[PDB]
Amino acid sequence: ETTALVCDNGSGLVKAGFAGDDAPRAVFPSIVGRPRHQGVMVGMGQKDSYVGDEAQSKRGILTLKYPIEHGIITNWDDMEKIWHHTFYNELRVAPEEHPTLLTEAPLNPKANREKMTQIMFETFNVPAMYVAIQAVLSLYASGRTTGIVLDSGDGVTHNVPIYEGYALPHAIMRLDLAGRDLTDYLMKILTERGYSFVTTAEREIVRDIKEKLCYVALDFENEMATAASSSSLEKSYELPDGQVITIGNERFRCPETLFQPSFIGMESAGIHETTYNSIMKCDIDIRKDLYANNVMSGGTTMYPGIADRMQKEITALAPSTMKIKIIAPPERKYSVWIGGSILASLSTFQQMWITKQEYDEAGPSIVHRKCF
Amino acid sequence: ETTALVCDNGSGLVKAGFAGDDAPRAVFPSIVGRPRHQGVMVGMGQKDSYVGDEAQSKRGILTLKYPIEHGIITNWDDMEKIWHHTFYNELRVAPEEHPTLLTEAPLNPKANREKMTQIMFETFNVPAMYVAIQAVLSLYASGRTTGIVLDSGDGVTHNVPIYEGYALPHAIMRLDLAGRDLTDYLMKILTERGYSFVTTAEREIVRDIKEKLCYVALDFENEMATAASSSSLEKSYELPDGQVITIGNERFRCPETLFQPSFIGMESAGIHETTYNSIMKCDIDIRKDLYANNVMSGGTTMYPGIADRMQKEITALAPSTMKIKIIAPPERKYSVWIGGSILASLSTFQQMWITKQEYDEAGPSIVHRKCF
Amino acid sequence: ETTALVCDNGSGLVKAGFAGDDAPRAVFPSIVGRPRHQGVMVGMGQKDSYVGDEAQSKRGILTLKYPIEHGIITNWDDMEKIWHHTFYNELRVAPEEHPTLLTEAPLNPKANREKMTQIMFETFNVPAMYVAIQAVLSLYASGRTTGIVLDSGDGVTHNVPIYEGYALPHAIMRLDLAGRDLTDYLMKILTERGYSFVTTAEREIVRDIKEKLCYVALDFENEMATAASSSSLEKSYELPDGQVITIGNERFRCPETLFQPSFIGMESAGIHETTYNSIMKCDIDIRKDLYANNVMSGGTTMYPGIADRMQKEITALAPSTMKIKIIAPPERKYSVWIGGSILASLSTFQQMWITKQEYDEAGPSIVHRKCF
Ligand SMILES: Nc1ncnc2c1ncn2[C@@H]1O[C@H](COP(=O)(O)OP(=O)(O)O)[C@@H](O)[C@H]1O
Ligand SMILES: Nc1ncnc2c1ncn2[C@@H]1O[C@H](COP(=O)(O)OP(=O)(O)O)[C@@H](O)[C@H]1O
Ligand SMILES: Nc1ncnc2c1ncn2[C@@H]1O[C@H](COP(=O)(O)OP(=O)(O)O)[C@@H](O)[C@H]1O
Ligand SMILES: [Mg+2]
Ligand SMILES: [Mg+2]
Ligand SMILES: [Mg+2]
Repeated sequence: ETTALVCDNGSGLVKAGFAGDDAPRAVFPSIVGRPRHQGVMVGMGQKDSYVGDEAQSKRGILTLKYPIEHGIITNWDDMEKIWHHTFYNELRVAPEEHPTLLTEAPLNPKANREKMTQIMFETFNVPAMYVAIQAVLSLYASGRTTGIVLDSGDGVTHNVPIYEGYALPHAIMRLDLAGRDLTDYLMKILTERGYSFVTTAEREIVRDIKEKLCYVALDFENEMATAASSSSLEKSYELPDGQVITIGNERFRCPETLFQPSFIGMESAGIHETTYNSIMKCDIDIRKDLYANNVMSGGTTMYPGIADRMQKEITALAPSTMKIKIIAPPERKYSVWIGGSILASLSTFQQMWITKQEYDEAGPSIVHRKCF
Repeated sequence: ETTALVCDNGSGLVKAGFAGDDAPRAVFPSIVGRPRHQGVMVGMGQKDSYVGDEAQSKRGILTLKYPIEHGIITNWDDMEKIWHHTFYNELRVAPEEHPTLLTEAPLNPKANREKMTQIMFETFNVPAMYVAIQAVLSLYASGRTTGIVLDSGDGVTHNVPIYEGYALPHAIMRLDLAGRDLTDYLMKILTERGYSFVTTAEREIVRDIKEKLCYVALDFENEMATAASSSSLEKSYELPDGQVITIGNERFRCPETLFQPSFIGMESAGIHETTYNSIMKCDIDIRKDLYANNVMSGGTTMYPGIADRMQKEITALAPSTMKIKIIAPPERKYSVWIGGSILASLSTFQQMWITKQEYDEAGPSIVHRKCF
Repeated sequence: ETTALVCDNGSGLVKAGFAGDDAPRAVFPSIVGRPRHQGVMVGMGQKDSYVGDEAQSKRGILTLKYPIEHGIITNWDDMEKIWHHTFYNELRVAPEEHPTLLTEAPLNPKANREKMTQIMFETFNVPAMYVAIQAVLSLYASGRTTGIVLDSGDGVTHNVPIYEGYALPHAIMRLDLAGRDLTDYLMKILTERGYSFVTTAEREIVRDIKEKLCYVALDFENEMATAASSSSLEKSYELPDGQVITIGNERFRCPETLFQPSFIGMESAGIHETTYNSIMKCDIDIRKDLYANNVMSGGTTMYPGIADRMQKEITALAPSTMKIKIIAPPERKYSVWIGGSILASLSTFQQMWITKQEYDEAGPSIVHRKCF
């Protein structure tokens, strides 16, 4: 095929474009927004739903919903709006002409992948499609055939060990804590300095505070003490409406939830201990090359100082007789998409698409025998 | 010592008294009022501020300011008048002798608790003090150690899940909608029957209408349809000056803003979905016992029919396989003060006070290590 | 003496009682749990650690730890709590007074048996004690002196060939796969139907889903084809909180990990191949009588159909010329404790105890010369 789509149908943000390009043609919020107020002006574009950057622009009059929660599509009537928008509004393709790579977290419900397959063949009529694991696509962007990938988006953090191009599915870890839970935790702790952000539209203002100002502190208890001898670690943000909020230790106490999940009251290992536990579930001879090829992917891996702390923490867990290396590239915000754009372009991948002809003789249950 | 004080300095109404008493010694509006008109009579007790029942009595010539908004003290020089009035006028104590239990809503600004601590030790010179969460105190009055507490006052509604004595602070919810927002909404919908209530003194008249006549409809659309075949659900109230107002569906459409916050334009879950979401944020093993111990507290829970509406709605959200029970005691107007009167009286609590000697070696920051 | 104790301190279930009783006096989870949330109800039985049925009862607010992993005591400070609980809280004996039969898996670390001896003689001051192999104790409960015991608990599966009362230790097999690995795989594969169990208390919900509903298929690929023409093999289970989960092929696909360990990603023989390998490591004359006397033991041997799958699988490996019989008593859940109660009650065993004198002249190293 000349061109195929790769759609990274992520939680919170969707990345889309053509296989063989080096970056997404489109990136926009994975949001559908609906009016919450009385419409009074006739003779106007009174539209019953907005999606992506349209919903983000009009958000003061909208309730904003994400159809994807924790990497699982929880609203299919609105996920069809996000895929319709993706194909017809800023890729501006005919889906009937282009096969599509699609993207999923490990350990998802099987019904998610089946219903994602059924919609692509029966609503969008694609020639062929395939659903790929986000952490396998991250090694394609990095150019590896071995590494443990820590992929962390808006809804899920997951670890996938790979060695010599074989995955270890018994050692895959999933953690329902990534960018949305950090945004919600920042809304919670910003209340303690006096700022109430409570609506779905204000949740997007706090996501921008988090992205602009938050960081991961190399030693948290020393940083907490450094912020008690105050004013040096503080920054300020200017809200829509032009009011300013000053922000202090909540600037690094927020991303620490990744390393201390008990801040959001959940009982789990932190992301450093989840990467270590996943390496220690692997066969002993591969562990040396996994510690040396520790790949980071996805937007929740974009905090300043997170790779320095991930190296510090895996180095304290692992035996000191060997070298941990953290491979967090500057474009890792898109490595799942870039690696899907590599996979969908390979000549040896063109045999692996599920085709329309192969779906309509096997039903949506085809997707489990033909995809990892 | 034989007595501590306990003060529930809530929005709208202060409750004050001695630890181990059965009910508050003093209960009065959390109001300061100042003359809005020209004094002309020389040779009189002409006075620059009135507080509590003196403000409420003289209100026809006053502008009334509540110094607490949404559970946050917004006017500290008037809050010092309210604590001065509390201690010296109708408790008629000397704060220098009595340690005082104070009370706060969850998810408050930290500056509120610090400045309240500072006033208690540096302005009122108390021997010791503590700040307790209003919903944690409500279980002591109820005699539970497990339950989800809906507390709803004049300024704030909040849900605190507790199991076997442990709070789950991830599952705590705060909603900035309670009895003041329902008074302001009743003022607004009374305009549509042709009564204009607009001054701060008239807000008290509409608060008295809300207290005497309003109730929660068990099924709102059936009660709207009932009141449209009118005159059966209508009641009358006699204003000061003796003019009678007749009031109809606005009588139950006011309390319905607790279940439908969109009536006052705010995008949030009603008190039933806020309680159910707080139970569902808790660990799966405790939910069965939170549903059976759903405790209601504060004056905004005093409406006729709210326990029945709230049981009906949590029963519709919960799985049909188990028994929701709602514990709305008749003294729940005071269950925060009654609970604080138990707590301050316990022998095993006497280690927990912040003492003056421990404050003046740690500053007002002490209240974040000794209090929840 | 009148009575010894016998304590089968297994992984995740501790069985305890007196020699000559017909069944364990006490059975409880081999668990210690500590609070993970914040204590707010002052003046109550708040406590820093719960053990056994207290921990299993309060588990919604606790993180639950097992101090035995794969038959090895990994946390001695919490194993001392379990032995203290066993003796004082529901045997309610004086350990100073009764000699104790303890129990162990074969091919354990020698430090496990030494430290277990040292704790018994110095923390619990016992008169005398012994450590017996769980599989040898399973033959006493069966009335045999020859058989091969397949014992499978929570932590470890092991085969021990015995002929005319002599063990063949070169033919002993150990397999660090049993009931916990099956629970942890059921948590993994329930995720693919959309139920996410992840906390240490949700591991106890998935353990009951496994115990109530899981079973062993006689022909796995035929049962998989039977569950694909669905609904006949599905069952439903009600969780705490009253939600119901339906479960289908994951019902028999969980126990198949015993026959296909590659499901949990480990390279090993199944329990049938391990039993056949253990028989084939024995001398050629004894094999006829081992095939006729396969003894099932421990709780992971309790699935419906496991004895029929096991007899079908050993019959396919063994020569067709001779009788495979598998002996699977309904009391096999306790046969290690039952046969420990027999051993501890024999008049000929009363000279085989390690005594306090014989320990305190030889150190904890005494246990290697006097036990198996
Ligand atoms: N510079 C940044 N710092 C912190 N967080 C970021 C940054 N950029 C993006 N994010 C967060 O990454 C999350 C989603 O990124 P992405 O990797 O696209 O996830 P998904 O694949 O689920 O769409 C968002 O919640 C966003 O807040
Ligand atoms: N019988 C009643 N019916 C309806 N509302 C009431 C009743 N009694 C009191 N209220 C309302 O309760 C609110 C405050 O009660 P309270 O629980 O003391 O709150 P706070 O703790 O904020 O002072 C007031 O706004 C008042 O209007
Ligand atoms: N009826 C049953 N079906 C399946 N598994 C069971 C059943 N009863 C108990 N088990 C499992 O047996 C395991 C432990 O049993 P037990 O033989 O006491 O082991 P241990 O000796 O290690 O305590 C537990 O993991 C439990 O889940
Ligand atoms: Mg992603
Ligand atoms: Mg109150
Ligand atoms: Mg056992």
